[PDB]
Amino acid sequence: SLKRVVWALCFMGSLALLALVCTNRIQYYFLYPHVTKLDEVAATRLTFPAVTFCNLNEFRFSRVTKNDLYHAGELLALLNNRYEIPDTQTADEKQLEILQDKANFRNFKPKPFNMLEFYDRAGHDIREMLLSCFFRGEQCSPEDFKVVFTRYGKCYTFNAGQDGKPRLITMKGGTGNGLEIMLDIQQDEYLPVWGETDETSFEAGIKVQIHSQDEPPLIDQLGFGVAPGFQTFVSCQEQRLIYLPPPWGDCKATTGDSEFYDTYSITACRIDCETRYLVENCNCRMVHMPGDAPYCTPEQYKECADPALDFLVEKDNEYCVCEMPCNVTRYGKELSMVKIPSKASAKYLAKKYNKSEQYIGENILVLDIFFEALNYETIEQKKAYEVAGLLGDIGGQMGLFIGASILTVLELFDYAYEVIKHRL
Amino acid sequence: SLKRVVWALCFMGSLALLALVCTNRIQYYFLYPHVTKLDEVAATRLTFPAVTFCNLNEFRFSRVTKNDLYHAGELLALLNNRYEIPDTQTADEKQLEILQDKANFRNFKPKPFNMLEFYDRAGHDIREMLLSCFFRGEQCSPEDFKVVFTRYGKCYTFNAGQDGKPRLITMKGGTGNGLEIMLDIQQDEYLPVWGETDETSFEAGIKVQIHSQDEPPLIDQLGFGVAPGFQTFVSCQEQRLIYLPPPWGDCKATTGDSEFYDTYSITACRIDCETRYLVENCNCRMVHMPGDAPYCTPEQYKECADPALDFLVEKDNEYCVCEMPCNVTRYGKELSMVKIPSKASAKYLAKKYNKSEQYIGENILVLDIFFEALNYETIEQKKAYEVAGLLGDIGGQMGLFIGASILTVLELFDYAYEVIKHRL
Amino acid sequence: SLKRVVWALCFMGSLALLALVCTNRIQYYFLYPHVTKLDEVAATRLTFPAVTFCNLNEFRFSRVTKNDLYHAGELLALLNNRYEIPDTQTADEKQLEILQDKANFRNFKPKPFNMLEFYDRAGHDIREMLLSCFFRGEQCSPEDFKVVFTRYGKCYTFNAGQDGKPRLITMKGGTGNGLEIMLDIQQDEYLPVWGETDETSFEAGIKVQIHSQDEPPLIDQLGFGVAPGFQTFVSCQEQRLIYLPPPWGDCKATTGDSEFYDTYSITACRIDCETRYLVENCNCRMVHMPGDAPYCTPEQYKECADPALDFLVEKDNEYCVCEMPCNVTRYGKELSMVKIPSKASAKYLAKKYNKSEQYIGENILVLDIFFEALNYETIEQKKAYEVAGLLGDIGGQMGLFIGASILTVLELFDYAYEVIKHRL
Ligand SMILES: *[C@@H]1O[C@H](CO)[C@@H](O)[C@H](O)[C@H]1NC(C)=O
Ligand SMILES: *[C@@H]1O[C@H](CO)[C@@H](O)[C@H](O)[C@H]1NC(C)=O
Ligand SMILES: *[C@@H]1O[C@H](CO)[C@@H](O)[C@H](O)[C@H]1NC(C)=O
Ligand SMILES: *[C@@H]1O[C@H](CO)[C@@H](O)[C@H](O)[C@H]1NC(C)=O
Ligand SMILES: *[C@@H]1O[C@H](CO)[C@@H](O)[C@H](O)[C@H]1NC(C)=O
Ligand SMILES: *[C@@H]1O[C@H](CO)[C@@H](O)[C@H](O)[C@H]1NC(C)=O
Repeated sequence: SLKRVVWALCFMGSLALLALVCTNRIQYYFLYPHVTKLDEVAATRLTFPAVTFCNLNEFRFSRVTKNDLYHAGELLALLNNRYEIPDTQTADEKQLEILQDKANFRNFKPKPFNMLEFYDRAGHDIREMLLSCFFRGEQCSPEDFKVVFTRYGKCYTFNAGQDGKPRLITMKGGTGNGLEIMLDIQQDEYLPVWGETDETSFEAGIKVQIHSQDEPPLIDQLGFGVAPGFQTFVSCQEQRLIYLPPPWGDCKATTGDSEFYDTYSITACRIDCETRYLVENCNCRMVHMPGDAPYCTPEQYKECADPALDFLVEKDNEYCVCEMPCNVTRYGKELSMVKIPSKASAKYLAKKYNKSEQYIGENILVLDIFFEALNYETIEQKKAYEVAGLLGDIGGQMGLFIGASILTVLELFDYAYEVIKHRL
Repeated sequence: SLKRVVWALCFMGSLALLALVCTNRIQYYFLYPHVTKLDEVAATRLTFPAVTFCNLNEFRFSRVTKNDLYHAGELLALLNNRYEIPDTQTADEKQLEILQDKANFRNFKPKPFNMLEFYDRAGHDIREMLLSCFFRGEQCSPEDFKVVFTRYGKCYTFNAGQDGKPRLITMKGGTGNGLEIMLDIQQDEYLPVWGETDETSFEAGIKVQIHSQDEPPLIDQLGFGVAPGFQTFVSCQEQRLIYLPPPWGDCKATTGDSEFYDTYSITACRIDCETRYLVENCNCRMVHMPGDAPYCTPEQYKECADPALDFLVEKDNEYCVCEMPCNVTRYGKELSMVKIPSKASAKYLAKKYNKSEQYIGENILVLDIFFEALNYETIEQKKAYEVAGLLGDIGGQMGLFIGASILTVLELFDYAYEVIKHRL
Repeated sequence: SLKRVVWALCFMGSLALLALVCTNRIQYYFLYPHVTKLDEVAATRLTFPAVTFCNLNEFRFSRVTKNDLYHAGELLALLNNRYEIPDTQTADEKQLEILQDKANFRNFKPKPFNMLEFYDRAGHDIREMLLSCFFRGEQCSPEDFKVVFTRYGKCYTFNAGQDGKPRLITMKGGTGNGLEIMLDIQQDEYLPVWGETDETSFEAGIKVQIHSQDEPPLIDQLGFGVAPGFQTFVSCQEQRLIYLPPPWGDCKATTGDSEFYDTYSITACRIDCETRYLVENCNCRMVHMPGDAPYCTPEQYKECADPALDFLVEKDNEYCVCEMPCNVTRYGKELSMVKIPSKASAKYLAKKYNKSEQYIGENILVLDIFFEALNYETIEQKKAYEVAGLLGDIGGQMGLFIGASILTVLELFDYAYEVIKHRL
């Protein structure tokens, strides 16, 4: 009886250890773990990304009118609260006299107003910004950019891909085979800053955001700055990330049928959620937001929409729920600078563009964007432990400890069935 | 006999292959492999990191005295070896006459000295550096910084979290919802550099290190530079790395009860090990090192402590053994620049701060630190092959090749036990 | 009969599920998946990488001759098509009169020419560039650099490791324990740019590429720019990547016996493939390409070799097939800037180097390269699913569902063999 009892106790301990590691692997499985696969796939044809940039000015000074104050000088830091010029201590002569010429406001008939007219006309001409465009050694045109509207205002996009245009591709690396543009930020047309404000942008330069053709730009939250007086080499590395759907990951695996973007991205969910909340509140929308809804005369931006953004970012954080898409494609960047002009390259530019050497020194940048090498990194989340390997590990453990199988369990049911006649 | 012999030879080869792949998986297991899990977890509340910065000057020139030479001009590149001014060829008039006014050294009674008095008084006032502080659009105060002492000297920290203060959080991305500070590096108060030295810092600007509230700053080895004349956008990405303990990884999994830091980090182990070695050697410690031990009058820094650092970094590399902690939180950064001021924003600053336009051109920077997006990357080392999957794979292999189990092995012992009576 | 039939149907369904998940794991196996292992290994001795830099000028102006035009002014943007000066509108006086002095071309005997003589003599002296070299606080020498030839021309390399020199190592982090060099890009010696060109480099500064001693530099496609007037801190992080051979990965696992590089890299395959294609075409090679083949008088570069590069990059993309090597070692970099000189450090430099303060303001940079910390990241592709775990999972599944083994299959063959006598 004793040796059989020892055999039985070893069977009990073996079954208990089997149950322990089996629960270990089950509890491992229902965490749905996932691991990371990195890759560096070289390829010949690479889609050159969409470049987007805003000048740090919202709008030029010479292209506003007494109209454009009289509706819109309230929000845009040009009036007082009682419709007059703010404290203009130590101002330039003609700079103040043109503004005071606009600041009569006497017997003024109003004009039927929109913010989109103002951001169209008072903004920057790209034909007065784009000095020299180059792409793969071929001269590109100012009409090849695309106008968008951001929080900064009228902004531009190269290689947008929209309006049926083919996405531009590169065939070689290096700084010569990229986008090489020469821009003039036009510091003579910046806003008068004799008023005091907490958001008074003392800086000068450009803000550039690199993004795919998929997503709309989000320059306020994603872009990087580029100063004038420097050619800026921007090394780019394409990264094709693939995430996972839930339970494993967090992907909006659907097509993402948003109201205003047929394609889906993380920024599109953001901008459409904030759009939808504002159209819910103030019956009209901001200029950087799409919609069939109208825009508002600018009292309703500082009166209605801005505190809706404040309670939206503060208290209504649950009102926007955005899942990251699966096949995201980002662009790593590496910024480096060289100074421009030289002591030899100055006088040619000054003769060429009819400006002073001071103007060339403090008003021109050269944005230079190119891939470092013709390869894209691939960051995929692989499912670490599928149901098949679960069945393999459980079956291996049950093969080791008890040695039984599902056939053995079913014949155990049949052996109980032959014992079931004794109970009845 | 033949068919049974073939069955036996196939059993032998099957057992040998089983032993081969079993040794393959065992040798795989005792390497303790581990793989990488990347994640991008979005969240609403993010702890804004601790910002720390040193001006590149060690101490202002106007706040030193004939005292401060007479003890301390030896180490601090202001005396000769025989207590006189070094070679001051092509010096400014009053700049040299004030130093020579300090350089009489005639009938000088000494003064009871410390290095901490000198770095307190001769350093930079933060109230004479911090022009405008902003955080989330709310104006922060100069009293909200914290004074620390580094190798560069008196340095400052925003959002330190110490002295029971709550760690500051952000609720939105973009450059407006971050830390926006305007600083004056005060190039008029830099050191006279008419002496020659190999460590003669010809540069000018600020050095900034971003770190968690956990670790003390290590600006000499971790910080990045920021030049004046540029608003510098600093994109930040929080990364929560989780490593593994040994055998798998290299983690000090304990609480790390260091003598001078209750919390544990890699920099704390470094600074306490170097502290402990110096308190072992020179009976007193440097200013950037904590301790209950005193400091030294500056002959003992260039006489005792510096070659202890030299043999410490060179020969005593085994005297400091620092393991990286488990749940490290780093901050990826991306630097971009825009130029400041504009041609419009100059005269307002010059009127505002009572300085020349040259002063604004070459003396002011704007440090701008913000998260790119409200998400933190997660780099975890998962154990690749635990003991449970080991038992599963071994049990699966033994289920395939020989088909036996541990029950079969124990009954093989019992079958030998029934054969054990034949031997005795 | 019924209960046996139910046992048989459960055996059929169990066998079918077994076949399903078995095909799932086989199809998983022949994808050869691989996952990523990240590591951060700290170590004392780190090999300091090879630094390479080109001035953005190809060659100095004062070191060319009427010779050097008369052969070589055609390609090098100094002649017209009919051997005369291009449009020199708004030129400096002596700058144009020296060129016109070279531009007589009257009764000119030619001179036996090479491009390597011209890039040797007309380029930049490193002894007229390297103002102050420092490494680990020890002054390095201008003879410790190494001359190479790139597309930019005569370029230099620190810590090249070639000619039997030991690779330099660092023992401490921080900006003091790295390479600290002070350079003068010499904007007075840049090319006259009164001619118009699409590749007219208006910029000024230096281009620096950090690389291992293994690979030759590829500065046109890999380097980053550094402007003058800034000390540039370059944080470096060593990364030892290990890829996999095919089928798993894409590695040239062999030694890579290229014709001109005994060691193998990705850039070596590129430069030797383009070399081999050009030696196939124009019987002589460019200067940035190695070879026993000669070089060409410069009509054959703009006549033969450049369109061979054009059809090479465009149509002959299949003519170069380069696999990435296994144990690649890259160097992550992080660029930050501080301004140099100060208002105190100017006059010492101007007295020291016999130049104006304007010269110091717009002609000197300080390249500063150092490791952030004494640790290297390790990005290894581990094989995710080897043949051993395949046998374990299949054996576990066959242990679960049918419970059979390979012994059971062989005894099934023997049971068929006992049934094989009934057929014959
Ligand atoms: C989305 O991912 C699939 C592969 O899973 C690919 O076919 C498609 O091109 C991806 N889309 C984008 C925009 O990258
Ligand atoms: C050049 O600029 C000056 C002043 O800006 C102007 O008077 C002149 O007409 C301009 N000439 C050309 C050709 O643009
Ligand atoms: C340390 O890691 C644990 C999770 O393993 C977490 O609870 C804790 O907040 C972490 N500490 C820090 C400082 O990140
Ligand atoms: C402004 O600066 C000048 C010289 O620096 C000084 O004399 C004057 O008192 C200052 N005034 C104010 C209001 O700070
Ligand atoms: C190549 O990798 C092996 C380890 O697999 C190592 O011994 C060798 O040093 C590596 N070579 C280089 C140049 O990193
Ligand atoms: C300094 O430079 C001037 C002009 O460049 C020259 O005449 C003089 O000889 C130089 N002196 C020395 C000592 O280099």
